[PDB]
Amino acid sequence: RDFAEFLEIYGLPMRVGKYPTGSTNREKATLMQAVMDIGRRAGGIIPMGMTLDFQSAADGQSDPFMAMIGWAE
Amino acid sequence: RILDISGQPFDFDDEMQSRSDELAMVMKRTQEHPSSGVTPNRAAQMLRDAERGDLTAQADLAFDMEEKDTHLFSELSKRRLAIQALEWRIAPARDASAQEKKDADMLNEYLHDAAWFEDALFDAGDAILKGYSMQEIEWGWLGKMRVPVALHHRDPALFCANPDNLNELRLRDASYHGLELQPFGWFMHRAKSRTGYVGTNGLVRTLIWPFIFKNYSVRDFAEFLEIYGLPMRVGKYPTGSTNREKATLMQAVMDIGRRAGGIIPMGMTLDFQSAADGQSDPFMAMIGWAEKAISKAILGGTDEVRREIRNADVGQLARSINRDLIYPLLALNSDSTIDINRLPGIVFDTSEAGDITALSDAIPKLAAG
Amino acid sequence: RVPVALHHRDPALFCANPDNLNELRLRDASYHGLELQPFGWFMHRAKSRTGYVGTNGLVRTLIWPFIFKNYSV
Amino acid sequence: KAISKAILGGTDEVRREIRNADVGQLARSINRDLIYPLLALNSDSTIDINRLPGIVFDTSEAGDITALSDAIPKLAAG
Amino acid sequence: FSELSKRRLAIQALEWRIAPARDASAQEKKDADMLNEYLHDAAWFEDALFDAGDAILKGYSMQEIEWGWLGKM
Repeated sequence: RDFAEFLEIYGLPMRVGKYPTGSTNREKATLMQAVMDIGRRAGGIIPMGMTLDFQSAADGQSDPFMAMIGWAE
Repeated sequence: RILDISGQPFDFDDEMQSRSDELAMVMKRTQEHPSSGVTPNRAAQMLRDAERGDLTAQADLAFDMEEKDTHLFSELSKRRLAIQALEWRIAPARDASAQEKKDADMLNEYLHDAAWFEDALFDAGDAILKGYSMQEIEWGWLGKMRVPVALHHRDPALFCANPDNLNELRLRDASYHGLELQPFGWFMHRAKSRTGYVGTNGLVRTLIWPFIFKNYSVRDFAEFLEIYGLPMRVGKYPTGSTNREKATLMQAVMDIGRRAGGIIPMGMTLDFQSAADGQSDPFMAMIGWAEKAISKAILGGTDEVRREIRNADVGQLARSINRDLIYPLLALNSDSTIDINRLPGIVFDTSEAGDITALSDAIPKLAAG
Repeated sequence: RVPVALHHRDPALFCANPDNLNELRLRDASYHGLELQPFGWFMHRAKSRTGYVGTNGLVRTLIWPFIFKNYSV
Repeated sequence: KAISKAILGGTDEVRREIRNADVGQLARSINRDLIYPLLALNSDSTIDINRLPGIVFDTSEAGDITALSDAIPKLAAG
Repeated sequence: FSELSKRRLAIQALEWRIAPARDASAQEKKDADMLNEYLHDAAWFEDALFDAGDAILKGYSMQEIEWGWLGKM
């Protein structure tokens, strides 16, 4: 079950967006929608004040889970 | 009045129980698909409900699994073709009389001459995955003999177990107690893979989890493959850019492919960031583990065990046939009471094929004595 | 009386009777299709899986691997 | 490999079983659809329902003539 | 479950026969063979044996008995 949970959140880094403190409430909504619209071969234009980065939320291999499963079996 | 196998007299009606006008409403059903968005809590709730006597959601889930999963369908088809390939013959009881032998051979000839027998056996094989298999009986006349014209398969979702007494199926009629099965009008075959009450002896209980894991892993793998090996293209523009200038940059970013060129001003920047990374090893490892688990569950190995499985389920099917189809034919055809302990049965050709090369050793034994 | 020849027909021109499944009918833009003319058709069905007609074919299990393979390639 | 497993059963005995099953189904379909109408139209009298001919396919494994030489001792013994 | 099913199918595949005690009399042999014939003629024996195999995983197996009459027996 832990292996399945790890596989669920694997190989898809989280997309974050940084906005200046002077941004309007509506401007945050547009950025949030734009972050949610990333897939396949995606483009996009970002202002100089804003930044976009990808951070992986899970890393590792399947060797230990499979080793334990095989030992138990 | 026709005497039941248990010895309780009853009245025989040729019309089907499902042909009643009041029962016609429940016969038409919409086959829901509970395999869309499966959740472990949802599966546990479905199994718990099926334990108490629901038997509907579990049946629909099993139907969805037998078509959505390729490996499970392949293994079930292999098992059903293995059981179907055997040969059968009707034999009477030991120390049978001449009349008993005549009845046995006439029934045997009729059943080889009956076309619906093969379809009935194939449909009765559905109790390997589902906990039960229910088929109608359409009685008719053939030379003043009461024989079934044809047998019609029925949806397993239309039956519920009696809460007062489990292990007994009943026809659902939107009531606390379902309608009792009409005697001499049904062919009920159940495969007891695991001991316990009906609705828990099927292969769904153990095969629900590997199916979920394998399907979720493969769908996540496909989604990851969709957004793989193509980094996102971004463009940075100065805060003083015109509205039209942003549109041109956005169009230029969208026009990148093959061996692309382009000129960019000093104030603008262009970069590539990968939106997905990793390998396919863990997804394939999980998929392989689930597939071999399913194969072990269905076939027993990933052979002798296959032979034992065939012998067991063939014996169960033979017992079901003897209890459901053999007795009513003799009871309806014969005017006198049918002896309970002296009726013919069905025996399948469950014998290993000999090797003619190694049986040449019998000649010295025959010479010796 | 012998058949001169047999002509294959498009499977898309037939519909199952809603009142009674497992029975095919010729589509005629009506709630109930025309019943098959006796001694005029040759209907062969392969029951790979038990159930009603139109669900016993190999399409039901082969639809998904085809989609995955084609999209991947 | 999933498609191959679905269609053929393996990626042989299983192929033989598949052939036997679908050949039997096709034979039943032929007997129900084509054999009966020919006799019904050609013959003036009513056609017996339980006494009509059928079609049987040659579903028999080919024997090995080398290993059947063992029948001679059995024939001699009786 | 697979291992338990394999073990239960292995134990179930054996063949059984009722035999009397050593140096048995004619009446003892007759009783033994009549019981043997009855138990092969009894349908519930196979189900009883299969249910008694549940004591491999569980510590015990309990089954009811419904007594009846068959030819004043």
